Amino acid sequence: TCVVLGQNQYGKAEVRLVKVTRNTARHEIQDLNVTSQLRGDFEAAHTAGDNAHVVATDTQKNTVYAFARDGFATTEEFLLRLGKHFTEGFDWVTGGRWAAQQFFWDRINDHDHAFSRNKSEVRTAVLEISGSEQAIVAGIEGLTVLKSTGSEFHGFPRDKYTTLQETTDRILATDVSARWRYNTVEVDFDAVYASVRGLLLKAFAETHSLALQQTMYEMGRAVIETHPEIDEIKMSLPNKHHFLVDLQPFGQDNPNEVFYAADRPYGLIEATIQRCGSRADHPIWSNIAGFC
Amino acid sequence: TCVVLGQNQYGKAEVRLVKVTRNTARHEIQDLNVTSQLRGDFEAAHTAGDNAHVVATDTQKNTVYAFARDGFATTEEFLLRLGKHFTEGFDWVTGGRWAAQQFFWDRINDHDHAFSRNKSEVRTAVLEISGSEQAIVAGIEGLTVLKSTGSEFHGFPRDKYTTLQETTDRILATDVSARWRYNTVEVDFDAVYASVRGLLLKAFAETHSLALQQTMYEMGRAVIETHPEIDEIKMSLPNKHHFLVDLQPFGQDNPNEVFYAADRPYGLIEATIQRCGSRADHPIWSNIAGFC
Amino acid sequence: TCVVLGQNQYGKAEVRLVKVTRNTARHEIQDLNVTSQLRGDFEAAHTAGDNAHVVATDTQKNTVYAFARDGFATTEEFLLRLGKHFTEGFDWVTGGRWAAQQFFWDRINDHDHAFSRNKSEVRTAVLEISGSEQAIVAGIEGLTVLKSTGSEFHGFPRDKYTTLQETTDRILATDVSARWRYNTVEVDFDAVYASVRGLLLKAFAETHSLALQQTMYEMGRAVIETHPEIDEIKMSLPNKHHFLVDLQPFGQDNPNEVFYAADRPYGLIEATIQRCGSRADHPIWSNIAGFC
Amino acid sequence: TCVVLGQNQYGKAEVRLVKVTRNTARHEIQDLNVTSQLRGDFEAAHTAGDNAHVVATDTQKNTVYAFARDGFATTEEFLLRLGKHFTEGFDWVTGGRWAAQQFFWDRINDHDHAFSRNKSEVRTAVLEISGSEQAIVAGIEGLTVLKSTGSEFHGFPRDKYTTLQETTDRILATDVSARWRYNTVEVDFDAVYASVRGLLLKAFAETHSLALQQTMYEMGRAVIETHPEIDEIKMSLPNKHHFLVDLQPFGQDNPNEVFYAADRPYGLIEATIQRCGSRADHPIWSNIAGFC
Repeated sequence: TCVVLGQNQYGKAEVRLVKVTRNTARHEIQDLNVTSQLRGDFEAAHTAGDNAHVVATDTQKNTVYAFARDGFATTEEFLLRLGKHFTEGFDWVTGGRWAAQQFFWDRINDHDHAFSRNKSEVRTAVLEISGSEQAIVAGIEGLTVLKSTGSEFHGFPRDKYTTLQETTDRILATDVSARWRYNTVEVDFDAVYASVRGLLLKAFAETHSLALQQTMYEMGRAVIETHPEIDEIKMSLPNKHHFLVDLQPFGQDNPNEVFYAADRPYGLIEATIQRCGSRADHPIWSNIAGFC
Repeated sequence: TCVVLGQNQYGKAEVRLVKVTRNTARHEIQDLNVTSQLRGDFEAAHTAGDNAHVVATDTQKNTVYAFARDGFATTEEFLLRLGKHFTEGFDWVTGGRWAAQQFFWDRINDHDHAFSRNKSEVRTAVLEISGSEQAIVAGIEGLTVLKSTGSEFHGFPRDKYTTLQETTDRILATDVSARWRYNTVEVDFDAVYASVRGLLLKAFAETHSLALQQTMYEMGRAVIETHPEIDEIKMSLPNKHHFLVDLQPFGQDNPNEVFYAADRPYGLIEATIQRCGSRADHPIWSNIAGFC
Repeated sequence: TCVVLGQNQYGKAEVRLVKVTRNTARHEIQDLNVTSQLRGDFEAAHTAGDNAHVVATDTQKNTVYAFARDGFATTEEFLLRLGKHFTEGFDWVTGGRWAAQQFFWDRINDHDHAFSRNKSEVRTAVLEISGSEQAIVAGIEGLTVLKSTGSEFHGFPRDKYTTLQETTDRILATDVSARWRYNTVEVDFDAVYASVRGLLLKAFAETHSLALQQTMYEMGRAVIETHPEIDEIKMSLPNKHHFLVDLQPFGQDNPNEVFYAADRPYGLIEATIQRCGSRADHPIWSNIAGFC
Repeated sequence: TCVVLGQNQYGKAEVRLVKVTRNTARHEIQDLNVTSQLRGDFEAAHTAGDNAHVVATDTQKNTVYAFARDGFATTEEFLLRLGKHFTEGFDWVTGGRWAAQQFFWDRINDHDHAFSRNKSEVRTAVLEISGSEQAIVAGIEGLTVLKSTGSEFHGFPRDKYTTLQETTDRILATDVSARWRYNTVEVDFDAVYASVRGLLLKAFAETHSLALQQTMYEMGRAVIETHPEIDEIKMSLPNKHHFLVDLQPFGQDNPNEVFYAADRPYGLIEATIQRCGSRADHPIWSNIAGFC
């Protein structure tokens, strides 16, 4: 039997970094969960256990903290520095994947050095280097939203396994997971993150939803229309079901007030909204959620 | 050998409830995770499988939703109504434990019916009824806070196993878990919750910490001194370590800027702060964290 | 306003320890998650930030690993050594709480030094020292069991909020969480753990269940009747509902075959089975599930 | 600005299914977590809220349970039945992705209808249909393994950020996540699953590891050489670090006995092992870990 090494990558995952900026009395906090993985010629490491090409995962971790000493303006720019370092510093390293989760902190009553975690969303960044190409995908996850009315679902086809009732008034609730790919690295990454977040919240709240597919489409369209530097945005939105409870056996009516919030199962509506004519299949999406 | 049924309680746990208030166009959301457990004469249920006294856990669940239809001003008042219902409605039920987690929602851009989850803290309430006595413990959990300076740890004894270096400047980070026992049910539960939350944050931020014990003591003291309706407050604070990274092997210094945020192990500092002369060990605390 | 420090304890939680025994070619693995907390005179630590009495949590951790170097026959005996060390080594330490989770490993094809995790149960031990008294509570958690028939629930009272249908055939599924208190430290801890585990599984499987209360009672009774060294056993059993799916809308019957395994809500049935005349409320149970 | 709908899929995720086989005294349990997603012409659903093509996610769920009523020989054959149903039954549905997690149960003391969960591994299956082409990827996850010796790491390059010491004796521990793509569906999926699991464990245990890359390569080679029906296998192996504790400050040596099992960070070593001449990149892998 003939065996060959295919797609592979390796490194150090979930390096927890906190960078305190204390040049003045008003401190700043940058809180990251960083993953560094390299791609290139690692044939002999796999087939013979030859580690001559294996930049140690411990070394990748050390590089994260050493680079953090210098500071970094944004999460994306920190990842860009790491990826350029590894691809330019090792002849057999031809690319890789560097990703981070950014955790937000609010000041406690605007104190200089006292903070509380904002857990209501997590920011993400994924950078993939392939030779001279650098591709950045920023994102938001864990942002839970809900409309208590202004959502309908009707006109769907019915087969012998269809029992779902049509409705013109229902709760629509989801966890916004969204990732958007930049077509350039020359981006004001923090300002675009704040803008995209506001656009997604606005389009979710203000669209009269006939389907979560339609809501998601309007969210993506609002992003693409406002940001030339973004080629496409992907969203994965669970439909977190709120079932109207039958109170009639207890002698009561339920005028869209009392709901059971189910855990599982849940709708899972996923879509890509792209600028007309842009690249259909960027390679970064192949590993954006993981290798396997 | 002789065997006997000891302490027992039973019911339905984690009933997820959403109550929408839509009498006007400005909707309100109340989002709870409710547990109902009964105590009393359940001997024959255990020793013989005689279910004559076993009010069904399904029935307790149904009662949660049916009662929710009427509305409720606060989480505590809803639990009080449930506990009164079960203890007065069944002769063999002498008490129980009713608990809820309250999840907070903010409006999206002040919209009437569009909301986003505030995940940065979870409110709790536990009500225990014993005969004619009832006790309420309110609480907060999941609130993560951090001081980037203004924390010291020195003067600790040094035994054969002590290697930690004294310091006058370190990060102090914790997850605030706090539960306080009311001495009366005549409380503005929402206003006291908001007050206690603010007091805990303020005392954490403003105390120059020589020990996490001291910070916690000042937090509890601020609560007790401001709220006559509270007899005691228990806190459990992990010390979520942020280790100063050694960058000297790389030719760099680390002036309290670059930190490794460790997962485990962690310090766990726990204390009770009480009003002088108040009850020493109320029974409600014995099962506040669970039965076993 | 007069404030006083009440019950308090502090230490290092979740110290992950792996002890390899390699005196011979056949290696052994002991895999523990250890928590060490001290009790005594810590007044000045809380009220003034005086750390003269504060044995550092880092020191407690170091003590765990240093003691592990000597080896230990069982988890309980390792906790006993730690607790005796801290209570005898510091005049102001009068007691404390030491706990561990033991994770089980199986050999891979009976190899000397290659193992795979047995994740189907986690063993627990909690030791509390109070002056000269040493109290040990051993336990099992995470053991999920299911009977596909041989379970009934009928004869329960019906109020206006009761809609549950009686049944003579249903699935009974639970997560066994069980903790038993020894009345002596002179115990063959591994052999009793193996016995108790077998007794609980046997009583679950072989009891024709008219109620989860009855099943739980029989499980505890088998333990108490077999083990003179155990005074009492507490169980907390979720009723993990498997709902019989209604397939009649699709033209099909469902003869107890197709089920929906719900996440929440769930029954939560909790009880104590004790040897007649034994102590009613040992203080260790007050903190067995946590401080607050 | 012109906007276009790109890649999209939708359906019902995490349908928890338990199928009891009880036509005779010896009951069998099949315990699945099933996800169904459709692909095809859903343009008007997104751009206009026209649901004429939207087979309801509730309907996909109902189909899971109705089909389960007939029984199914393996998880893969159940997914194949679902995918064939949806792609043939709706003209505008051109394909999709159906996935399942299978949870294993063991008998309690060989009882006919009493079981306990085997939590030590989770089986997975993913089926993708595109037009007339289909592909099945089976897998295993959550299987934790450990070698206490027989692992080395040396010969790696040393840059300015490298501090790791070479070693010839260390612990190697990982969580086996492995997914293999079949080149035909005419197979005994249960027998191949058991075979692959055994081969992976054996190759992990018996390879003298000079690198986790090498161990992973040998595990994949062992699978490819014995299974002509498999074209390729992907693995993602964390290096779950067990650090040799420094006991020298305590006057003790540590001859590879006492280890600290760290949570994060960890090595993450990922590779594909393919049969020579087989398809280099199969589209099923682009979404195998999620959409985004």
